[PDB]
Formats: sequence, structure tokens, C-alpha cells
Amino acid sequence: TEFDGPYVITPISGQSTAYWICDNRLKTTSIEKLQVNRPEHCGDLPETKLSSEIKQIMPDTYLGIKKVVALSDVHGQYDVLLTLLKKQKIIDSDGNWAFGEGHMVMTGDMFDRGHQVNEVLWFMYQLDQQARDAGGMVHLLMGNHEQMVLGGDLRYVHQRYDIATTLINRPYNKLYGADTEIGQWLRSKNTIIKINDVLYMHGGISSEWISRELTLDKANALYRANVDASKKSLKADDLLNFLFFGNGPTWYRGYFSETFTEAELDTILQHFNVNHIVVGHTSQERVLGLFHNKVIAVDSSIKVGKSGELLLLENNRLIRGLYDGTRETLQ
Ligand SMILES: [Zn+2]
Ligand SMILES: [Zn+2]
Repeated sequence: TEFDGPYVITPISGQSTAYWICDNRLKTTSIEKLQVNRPEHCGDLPETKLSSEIKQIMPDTYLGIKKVVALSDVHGQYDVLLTLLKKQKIIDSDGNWAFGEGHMVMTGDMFDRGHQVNEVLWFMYQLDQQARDAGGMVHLLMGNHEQMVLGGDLRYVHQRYDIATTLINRPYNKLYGADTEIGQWLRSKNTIIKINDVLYMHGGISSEWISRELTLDKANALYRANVDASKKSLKADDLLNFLFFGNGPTWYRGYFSETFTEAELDTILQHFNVNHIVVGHTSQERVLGLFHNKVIAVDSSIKVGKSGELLLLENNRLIRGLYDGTRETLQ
């Protein structure tokens, strides 16, 4: 049988309510002053204190950040994420943020394929709040699977979540709908950000972005306002169509094409006045650089459920952080 959740409903006024799947049955609890507490007989599903701060919209451009860590495409593999962050000493063994005033960029795709999606989400919500408390930040970016799940494209959701949708009687997209805590938190997030001289997004930026004279702020605001729209309306708008489909920031795989050129990459770098672009989405066997490290791939195949790696940007170095805790300088 399954243990899964919580799924928290947070109304515009009043207390929230938590839904728990416990031994393939539903338990529902009223939340008392922001403490999300697990009912009896329900495994050790995560408990969280709700936070309003981390659902506030934050800037998408940052200056002077001394150290950054980036990783991506966890795809519901909590055990792997936790071990990697423990090995690399980003968290303490208790799982609490230990990275000080550093910034973490998770470049999308927390959802789908894996069987520990809510463990990943509540862990990242906790880390988001703890980072802020320490003067640092977690940037949870939206990947193509965040967009798919929130929008109702449920092709890649693990079978186990059929228990939650049946018992709670909501389709999976509405288990993360706008009246849910996690759905509100996600709807506050950015899709493309810039930290120092590095640009971060899930898939990559195509030359079409330039043609369309887009900006970070305009794209991130449109992503927030439309992640809820139908495919037909997305399809219908020329710019939303670009943003949400295959040549856009969350699906583009062009940097990984054997025909893509450094020349074209250089025009993108020049456009954004950056020296590097950090992307997930296209899975690699390790964190690696392309084009003389102008692109760093940080989808390290955590989705396979065995291991993963991260990128550290600190002291003007680019460092590969391995699953065993070791480090190798990329640049
Ligand atoms: Zn992915
Ligand atoms: Zn992806």
C-alpha cells in the first residue's frame, strides 16, 4: 500500500487542511497555527510549518552573490537528492540548510517519473524558508514537468499517485491547483534567472527569444499568469506558444544538438551579457560543460534513481560536485 502527502489546501482566509494517504486510506487534518502535523498510523510523511514569505514573488536577477549551487531534474527521487546534498555539505545530516548566504538554483523538473514527489516538494519548500532565514536563497525554477503537471498534461506522473487522485477525488493537476499550498508556492516562482554573469533555466534559450525581443521579467510574469491556461489558449497566442512549447526556455534542447555552434551560442551570451548558461532538462551522466564551459549541463540523471551531481560556482571557479562528496574543477 501507499503512504503519500500531505496535500495542503490553503484558502484565502481561514485555516488550511491537509490530506494524507496512509496505508491506501485518506486522512484529513485541520492545520493549527501553520503546523502541518501528520495523523496517526501514517508512516513518516513530511511535516512542515507553513510560510507566507516564500510564496512572495522574488526578483529574477541578482548581483554580487558569492556562492551558488545548481542542480536539476530530481524527478521525484528524494533519496538521491538528500544524499547528494548531504555529501556535498549543502545541508546538515538533519536535512537543514547549511549553505549560509549561498544561493541554490534548482533548474526545474521536481515532478514526474519518480515515486517521492511530495518528499521532494516539501523538502524544497522547507529549504526555501531556511535559506531565507540564513540570508541565502533557494531559486526553485519551473521546468517543463512543472508546467505539464499544473496545466493538466499528466502523461509522466507515477502510477502510485492514482491513490491520491482517487481518494481525494481531484485530478493530479488540481492536487497542485491554485487553492493548494504547494500550487500557490509554485505559482510564485520564476522560470529564467540571472545570477552574477550566469543565466539559469530548465531547457535553454533559442535565438527566437532575441527575435521576439523578450525580457526575463516579461517572460517570468507571463509564465506565472498562464501556467494554468489551456493548451489551446497557449497554442493560440504566438508568444505563449513560443514560451510553453518546444523551442522555448523550458523545452529547448538545442545546446545539446551536435550541430549547434559556439558562434550562435556567443550571440545568446552577448544578448544577456553573461559568460555562462546553466541548463537541466537534457539528461547527462554527470555535470558537464559544453562549448568551453559556456554551457553547463546540470541534469545529471538523478531521475534514474541511483546518483546525481551538482555544480558549485564560488571563488571564480566552476566545480563539479560528485555524488560521493568529491569535487573536480571544471574551470
Ligand atoms: Zn527532466
Ligand atoms: Zn525537462
